[PDB]
Amino acid sequence: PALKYGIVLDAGSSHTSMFVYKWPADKENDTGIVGQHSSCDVQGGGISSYANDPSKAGQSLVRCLEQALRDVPRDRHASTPLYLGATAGMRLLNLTSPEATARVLEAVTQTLTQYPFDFRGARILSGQDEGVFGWVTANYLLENFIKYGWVGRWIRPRKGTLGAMDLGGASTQITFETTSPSEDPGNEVHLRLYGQHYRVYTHSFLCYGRDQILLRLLASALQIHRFHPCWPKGYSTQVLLQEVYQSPCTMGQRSAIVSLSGTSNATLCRDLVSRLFNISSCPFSQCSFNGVFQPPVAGNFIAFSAFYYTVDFLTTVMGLPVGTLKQLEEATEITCNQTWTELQARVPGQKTRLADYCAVAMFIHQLLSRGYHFDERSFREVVFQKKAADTAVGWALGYMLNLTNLIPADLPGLRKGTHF
Ligand SMILES: O=c1ccn([C@@H]2O[C@H](COP(=O)(O)OP(=O)(O)NP(=O)(O)O)[C@@H](O)[C@H]2O)c(=O)[nH]1
Ligand SMILES: [Ca+2]
Repeated sequence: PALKYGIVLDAGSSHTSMFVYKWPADKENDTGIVGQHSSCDVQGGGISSYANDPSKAGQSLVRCLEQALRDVPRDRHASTPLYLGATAGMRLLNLTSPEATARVLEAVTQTLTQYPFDFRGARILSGQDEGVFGWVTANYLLENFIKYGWVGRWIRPRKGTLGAMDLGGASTQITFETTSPSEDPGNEVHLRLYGQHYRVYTHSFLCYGRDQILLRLLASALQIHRFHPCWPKGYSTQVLLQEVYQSPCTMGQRSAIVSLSGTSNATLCRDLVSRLFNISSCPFSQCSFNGVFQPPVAGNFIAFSAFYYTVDFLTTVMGLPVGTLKQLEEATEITCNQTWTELQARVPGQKTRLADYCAVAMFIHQLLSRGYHFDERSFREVVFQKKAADTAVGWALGYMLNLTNLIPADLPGLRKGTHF
């Protein structure tokens, strides 16, 4: 049972993770065959957080790369491909300073080239890449690309695919198979996988990741209220204004330090979040928001990353159902109305992120209902999960599959034309 391995470093805005994948040498073009073998969480921030100290970006990777030498057998190092892909942290740094961006990419490249893996490059993914590759990960792992049935009796229509919603720290993606006509080339994706054509919609909303949304709501609370209606009553902190306004995401919203306190006001919080979504103009037949084309959502979806972490909080810590859009809205209201002592009574251990759940839950409720136009019928088809077949869901597996060429466009010998 001879195995091959492959490695991806996912260099997100808030963290870097390393995934090591393994697969049998001679079944390697089978769908769903590649699985996660191990992973590692790099300590500290994302590589973009070393914008002004680029050499620390390369050093941040060492510990996880030392784990990869132990995870992958030594005789396979030389032939195990290694990739780094970076997402919206580096896309935002690139708007601010393409030179500092280059110096960070150079430092991670220098570090990664000292290791004995087959290093295939450090790249910034486009928004489209990031959305499509997570869609391919989820569907590959759940075996949605198998042609179901047998000769003389193929299931029709073919097996549906799972849409993907990824809430990262600095951008959010929505990607799904659609029968609707394309109206914007930047959203239009055509894939050829195991002999089949998939027509796909994708969009990445830069600045609509969790950390950037929190920063925009804070900038907005500062300007409109001088209290934060999404923060819990009893919670307060010293806000450093230069950190609030240095993001490309908040420059458009412009004393070194101001005290700001929560007020547990679910209604004002909802009003605050609503201003994130411009619904006033659409140059297409229909839009999601901000003038962006989007056909009707359809089919099942998996919502992972911060959709999952936030729903996990509402169900596991607050003990509240989130099965319907109306329950998610009630759960957000109850969470937002909690005072800071009440929220802390529920969380015996570390309290990081605790003051932010109200704002994040509220954004997610609005994003799904107002931004993407899910309703009770389509929302019922959404599941919140972060893992499929023992593999973390994300873009890293899909990316690895594509660059290593492990998903054939067509089946061998076209399977004798038996799927025509
Ligand atoms: O366990 C966790 C880990 C991360 N998070 C937060 O979820 C958000 C999304 O995390 P992520 O690792 O999917 O984002 P990312 O760093 O890959 N950011 P991007 O994908 O480059 O935009 C972040 O704000 C992170 O702080 C949790 O809430 N709980
Ligand atoms: Ca990410």
